[PDB]
Amino acid sequence: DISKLISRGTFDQMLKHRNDGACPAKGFYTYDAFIAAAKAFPGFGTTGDDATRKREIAAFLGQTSHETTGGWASAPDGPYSWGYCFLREKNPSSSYCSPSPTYPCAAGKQYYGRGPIQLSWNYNYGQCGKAIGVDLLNNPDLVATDPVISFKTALWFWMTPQSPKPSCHNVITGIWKPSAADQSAGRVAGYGATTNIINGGLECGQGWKAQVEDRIGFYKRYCDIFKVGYGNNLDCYNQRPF
Amino acid sequence: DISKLISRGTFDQMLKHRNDGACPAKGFYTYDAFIAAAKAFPGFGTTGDDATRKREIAAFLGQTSHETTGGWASAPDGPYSWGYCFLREKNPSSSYCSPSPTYPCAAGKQYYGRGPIQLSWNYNYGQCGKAIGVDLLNNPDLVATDPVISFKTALWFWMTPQSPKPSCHNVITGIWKPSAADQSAGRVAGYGATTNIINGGLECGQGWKAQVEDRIGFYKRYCDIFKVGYGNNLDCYNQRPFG
Ligand SMILES: [Cl-]
Ligand SMILES: [Cl-]
Repeated sequence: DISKLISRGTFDQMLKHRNDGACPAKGFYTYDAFIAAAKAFPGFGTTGDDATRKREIAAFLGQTSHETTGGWASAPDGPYSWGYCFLREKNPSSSYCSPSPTYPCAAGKQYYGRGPIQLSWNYNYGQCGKAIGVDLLNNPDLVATDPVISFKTALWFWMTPQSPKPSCHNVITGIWKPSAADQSAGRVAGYGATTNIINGGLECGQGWKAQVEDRIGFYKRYCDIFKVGYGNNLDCYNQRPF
Repeated sequence: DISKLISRGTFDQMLKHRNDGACPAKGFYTYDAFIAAAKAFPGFGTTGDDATRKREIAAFLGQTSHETTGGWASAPDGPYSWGYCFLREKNPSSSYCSPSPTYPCAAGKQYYGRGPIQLSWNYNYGQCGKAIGVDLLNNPDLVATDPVISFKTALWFWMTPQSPKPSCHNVITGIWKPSAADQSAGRVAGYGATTNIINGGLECGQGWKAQVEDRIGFYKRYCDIFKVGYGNNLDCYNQRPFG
């Protein structure tokens, strides 16, 4: 299991500011919870050669670090050391409720971003909770109050295809092979295509974005600590959204 | 005008951490821009008795401080000293485009929160822009690149009724008189009803909410610095949201 690819020491070096006084997530996102959650997701950081497995862990930690970042350009240790600072979306302007018989909503509950992937929407709390055997639809704040559940929501997101979108897993491990349509659309395997799965609509195929550069900075720093190459196609500026 | 009521020194004391290294808005929000923007909205901080004018300025700065706060519980000088830390919505989940004949969404543009009230949605950039003579529908990021336009969007929001919502201005000055329906819904004049106008659907009538307590914490600190009372009905925990 991934414990022997990423030690407690490596995890704490990567996420070295998450326990800062100014981080609302201080003490929450533990190495023990990450390792436990990973055991619940067969193939996570155990798919492919050693370099691919480390790139998967760096890609997952890089994208989730961006979603939760407390960084700023002049921050101590630089902006790519401030991952996992936040638990909950800042200043949500919606309840993130899209009602259906398929995807119900709970009275008074708000499905704003929580945990490492900033899991949002009644439908994702619903599907994820079903997959991990916890009722997140009626207890969505468990994603911000239970660290193993928190990580499982992010790993669930990472590991779960949402057609037409492949899983971030299948992309970063090279299991995903682009279709004729993807090729024509400039959608190519690598870290960029994980940005496309995560927030392509707002971030991809529209040229340079500060948010995409932030995603890449975390990924490169974590790859550097693992002593692995980044692979190719790190940005999605020239990829059509899935 | 309001520069007599709120000095540069008072403004900077209220917003004493906005220029700290960790605040993305550092250097952007100026006293001069606030005072300039306030001149485009007559009545703002010049409606009612002296204490009511100070409460209006404290309420406006308190609500906008919440929308842009960098505060945390252990923050230097307390969490209610960290207003105006942010300029743009963090990690927006949406482009905030509702296709409209009146307010067509502009190519590659995003209507995420900007400036002191975190103005959002093509239709609000459109209506606000029309009112202050700026094409914010096609140039939304002006709300984050010009400090006077930035303050004007927030003061536009503060001063503009959106029936059934009264203006925050009319609520805090006591011009707004609750209807029979408002009274049985617990909607009464004071700071709480400004929270209800601003985000009542998500924040009000649901018992305690951290975001409401934060809005009140800023308002009270600003009233303390002005040496004025808070008035009544500071929370909306037991107010039904306005339509
Ligand atoms: Cl396509
Ligand atoms: Cl009602």
